[PDB]
Amino acid sequence: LVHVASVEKGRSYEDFQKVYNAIALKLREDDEYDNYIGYGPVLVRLAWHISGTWDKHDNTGGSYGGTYRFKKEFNDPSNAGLQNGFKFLEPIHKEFPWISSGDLFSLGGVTAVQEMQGPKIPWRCGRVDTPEDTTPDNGRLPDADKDAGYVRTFFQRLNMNDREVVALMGAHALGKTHLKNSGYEGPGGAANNVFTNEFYLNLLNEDWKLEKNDANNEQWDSKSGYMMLPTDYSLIQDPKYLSIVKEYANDQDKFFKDFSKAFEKLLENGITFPKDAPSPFIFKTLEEQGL
Ligand code: HEM
Ligand SMILES: CN1C=C(N)C=CC1
Repeated sequence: LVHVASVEKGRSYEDFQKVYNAIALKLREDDEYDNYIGYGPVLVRLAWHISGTWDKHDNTGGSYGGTYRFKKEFNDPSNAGLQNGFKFLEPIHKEFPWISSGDLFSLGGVTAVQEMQGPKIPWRCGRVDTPEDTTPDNGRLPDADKDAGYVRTFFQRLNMNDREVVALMGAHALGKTHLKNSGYEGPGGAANNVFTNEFYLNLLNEDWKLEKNDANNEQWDSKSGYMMLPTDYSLIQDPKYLSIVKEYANDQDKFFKDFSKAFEKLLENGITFPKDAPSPFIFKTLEEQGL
């Protein structure tokens, strides 16, 4: 199965910058969502979950086909709460009907990271909607109750190595867990709608206590009112992961650079870009455009 990127007919960088700008203006407007967090975090999670169904062994899933629009994937228990991000993007798709679903969902995540003062994430267009029968079955996204070995095995299905895993997990500074979505509750830190290396700092510097939550699941809780999933905490239990967590806690710039590469890789897994496709786009923030 090969998925060749095909540029939306006649569209260039400026067209996609307009879609980025619409997303970013709506992010700015809808600032009350989820007790004033805004939609940035859920859009990052959306872009990851539409990408994270990929299987390197047969090229099923991944961001290319935009299959999250189909009920089987939209209703995956692993995706509970992402309907909020889908609803946010609907008026954007209405304004730009020519964009593919996979391009829109992935661009949502890129826009969110940059508008939250994160690193620039290069982004490529050309994902093409595929039919309902190409929707991956549920069960391809990761469980949170597991250990470092599980995390490493899981991410190898996505061709991600240790550094890429640790860098991607830093997105868990953003937003929060919600008991009714996932059976976990709480934020990972204080700055949860600005992109920083706080996840790593908190892992290393907080006084964590293993507790059961109100859904009877184990999570690690700090006196500051932060939480970590067992899979997050595993990054300081595994010696290889711990070394990288320390690196990113010490150097936010290095974290930014590694996250940008890993996040682009995640969103492009499964896609063959023809050698004459456009170079990756780097979108200007609203601030950079005076908008
Ligand atoms: C071992 C891998 C991972 C596991 C087990 C995991 C698990 C979870 C869980 C259980 C939630 C809470 C969902 C809810 O209650 O609303 C969550 C939220 C989140 N996840 Fe992850 N995650 C993983 C990796 C990632 C990656 C790779 C990214 C993106 C780079 C990411 C980005 C986020 C974001 C931004 C949120 C907050 C969403 C919001 O505030 O609505 N996660 N994750
Ligand atoms: C520590 N974590 C924080 C989030 N916001 C989501 C998942 C885990």
